[PDB]
Amino acid sequence: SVYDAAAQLTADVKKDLRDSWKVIGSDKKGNGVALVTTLFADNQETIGYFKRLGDVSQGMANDKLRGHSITIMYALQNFIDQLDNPDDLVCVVEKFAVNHITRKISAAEFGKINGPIKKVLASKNFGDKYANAWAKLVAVVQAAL
Amino acid sequence: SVYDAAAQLTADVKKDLRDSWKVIGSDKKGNGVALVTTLFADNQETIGYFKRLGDVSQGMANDKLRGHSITIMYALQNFIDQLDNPDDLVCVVEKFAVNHITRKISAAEFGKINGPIKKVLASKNFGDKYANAWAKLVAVVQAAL
Ligand code: HEM
Ligand code: HEM
Repeated sequence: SVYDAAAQLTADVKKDLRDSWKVIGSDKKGNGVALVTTLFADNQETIGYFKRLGDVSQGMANDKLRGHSITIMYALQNFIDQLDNPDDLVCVVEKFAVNHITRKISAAEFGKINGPIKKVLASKNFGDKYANAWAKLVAVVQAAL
Repeated sequence: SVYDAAAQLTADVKKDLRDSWKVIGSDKKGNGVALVTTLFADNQETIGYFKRLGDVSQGMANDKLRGHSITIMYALQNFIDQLDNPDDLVCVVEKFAVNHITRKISAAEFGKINGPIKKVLASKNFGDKYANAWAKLVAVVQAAL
């Protein structure tokens, strides 16, 4: 299932993922917070899963939110690093899904992260071509949920 | 407290962490699996916390074990990347501790990783000076548990 989704990660898709990550991943705190705060702004209902973070309206200034935002970027770093080995990509993706499954986050719910990613990419001038590539990586994770 | 523990990361300690991570972090899969397999070998009592992983003695061949091993290395990468800013290091450590606190992992239990780290460093010709530097970073996490 996850292997089949990983199959959509073609040579060109992986190339665009790596090229865009070279920029997005160069500021994990800034872009990580941008992703998270954008998710909450565009889909307020997702805040229901983050009661532990406290006052999320504080954004970057909220230590817990900042800690979470920086940390999510290392999961993405992990994924990008394993792109050339399907066997490793699949095992770290299934490992990553464990806690999200326990939190009862469905594939559909997880997919809401696509909008924020598209917006963050656009802020760095990466068009639809790149957004589509990232949607395919997100789809690999969705296959594990 | 974690804030006092973070202040123990002096200039030279941070430098030694970076110099050793440059090598250790070069092969996250290899060193990650080595680190975890060594933990189970020197402290069989910790295996109980990893029932989900299955037969841990299979090592690299165990997909779940390999997935976990690679993933733990990105947490260390996160810590090293935050050494420049104490405020960020602290919020990232507290974030990291959440799930370990839920699993009932004590500071004493977590500290068992020092042995494996010392042995992996030694395998790459990094002596006691580096093992002690890493023990200080581990102490920051211990203060949060
Ligand atoms: C590209 C997207 C995402 C990445 C890379 C990501 C990454 C992570 C990472 C690494 C953690 C810490 C480890 C863990 O507890 O599993 C985490 C925690 C969590 N994630 Fe995900 N996640 C993403 C999207 C989502 C979405 C869309 C939701 C919910 C709608 C979600 C909800 C959570 C929650 C509630 C936690 C715990 C937060 C806390 O209490 O600190 N994640 N995620
Ligand atoms: C260098 C030290 C360590 C690092 C960097 C590390 C890193 C991580 C990371 C990143 C995760 C995945 C996210 C999460 O679920 O929290 C995790 C999971 C876990 N950790 Fe830690 N950890 C370390 C040591 C330990 C130790 C010493 C124990 C137990 C004695 C422990 C027990 C666990 C368990 C049981 C899981 C879940 C495994 C699974 O079911 O996949 N960790 N750890």
